[PDB]
Amino acid sequence: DDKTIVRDYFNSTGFDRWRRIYGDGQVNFVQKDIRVGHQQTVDSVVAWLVADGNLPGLLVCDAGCGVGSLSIPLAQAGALVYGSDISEKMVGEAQQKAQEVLAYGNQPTFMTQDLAQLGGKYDTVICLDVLIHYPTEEASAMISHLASLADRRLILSFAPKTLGLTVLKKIGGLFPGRAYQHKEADIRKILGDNGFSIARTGMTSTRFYYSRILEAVRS
Amino acid sequence: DKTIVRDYFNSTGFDRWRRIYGDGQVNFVQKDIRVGHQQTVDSVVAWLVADGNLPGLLVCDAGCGVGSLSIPLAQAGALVYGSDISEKMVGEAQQKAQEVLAYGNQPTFMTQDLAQLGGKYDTVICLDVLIHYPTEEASAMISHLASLADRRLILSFAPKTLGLTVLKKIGGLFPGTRAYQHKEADIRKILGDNGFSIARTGMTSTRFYYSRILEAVRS
Ligand SMILES: Nc1ncnc2c1ncn2[C@@H]1O[C@H](CSCC[C@H](N)C(=O)O)[C@@H](O)[C@H]1O
Ligand SMILES: Nc1ncnc2c1ncn2[C@@H]1O[C@H](CSCC[C@H](N)C(=O)O)[C@@H](O)[C@H]1O
Repeated sequence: DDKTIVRDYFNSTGFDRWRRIYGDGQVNFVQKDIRVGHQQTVDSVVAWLVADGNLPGLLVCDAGCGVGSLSIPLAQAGALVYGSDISEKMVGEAQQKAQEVLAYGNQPTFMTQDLAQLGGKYDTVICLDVLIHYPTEEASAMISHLASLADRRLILSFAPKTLGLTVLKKIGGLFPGRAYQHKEADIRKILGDNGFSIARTGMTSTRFYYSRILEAVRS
Repeated sequence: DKTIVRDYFNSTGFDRWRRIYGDGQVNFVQKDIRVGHQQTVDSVVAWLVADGNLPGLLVCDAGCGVGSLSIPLAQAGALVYGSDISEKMVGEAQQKAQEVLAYGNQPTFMTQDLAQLGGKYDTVICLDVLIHYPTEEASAMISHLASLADRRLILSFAPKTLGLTVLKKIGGLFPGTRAYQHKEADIRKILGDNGFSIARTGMTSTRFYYSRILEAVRS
């Protein structure tokens, strides 16, 4: 049920709002802060993979790729990127953005797909800022499936805390009549049960954006 | 450092690299390097062409060699000022430009150490030059080039990459290349310190040629 709700959102009001944030057009201070925060997360992950030295020719799965904010710079650096997203609107935008940026050079292959139904095998599987849309119990099933696609590495980002959303939930009960945080201990446990140990980690914190980043490597 | 590099490109380096950057017959290694370098040049020309404002664009080509980049930029209408520390390279660039461009739009070539260049340009470009200098001096060079760029600084460099790692490992297995690789994190930091952020990037990878390309724009 959650999948349909998230999908419909990113195919409608969510598409327009987030394509503007992930884009380069004029935005208000709230959206700008979130753009900056998200850009930091993307940049951090690209930096990790570039630093390793083996990114050119590296098989990468970008699960829940959105408008290709991560797919595109990875491809620019020589990666072989397979991007997928549950939202056809997001996928279409990613394809158009990649064609505008990369023309006919090294570029991702994009596909509309629920990550839970994703197949194939990759050196590195990446899932950024997607898990926030699902409760912990559903996140475990998602992480476990992604881990099954990862020959060596799984990178995830999640919010340990969602202030604004938490505030909204608590305020909601105060009148007649969402987002999900994940505990790092819970995420690390799920990764461990799938045979992964934690390598590098990172953290992005701005005014309205908070993302914990974990690099997990197969033992 | 620069004296060694200048003397090389005024003697044996001139003879060898003029041939590589030319169209004549070469060995399999130099051929691969020719192809890789051509891809780098083509990618940069493609970037500037894509912007749609190349005609009349004031461009500095620092370390221009035989004008492999300067000439096609001038062909597309750019106002190109090319310079190189080697007068032999400059002389060859001028001869090549006169041969193919006649009296039409063409670069102005000058013999000069890029660290001593003056003027102000919309876009400053330095391709495949930083490989001849250690990170310390490379940093000083980047800072100087940035001071000449009103808007944009484009750099290419050999990064830490697996292809080059393999070659160095094999080399260490026998008793016994003056080519400096640079970490992308170091380059990005230097550019950031000079008030520049990264826009487009690219990566040329052949058998023996590896060139990371960064487009940096003034914030
Ligand atoms: N079950 C699922 N399978 C694949 N993608 C999903 C998904 N649930 C949500 N998504 C997608 O996850 C995206 C979150 S926005 C994050 C986009 C991208 N990872 C980035 O960081 O730039 C949305 O585009 C949404 O459509
Ligand atoms: N300090 C310096 N200032 C200006 N040019 C330099 C320099 N040190 C080396 N060079 C020049 O940098 C060139 C590197 S070969 C690269 C040439 C050109 N950028 C191209 O990609 O086609 C050589 O011609 C060499 O003479």
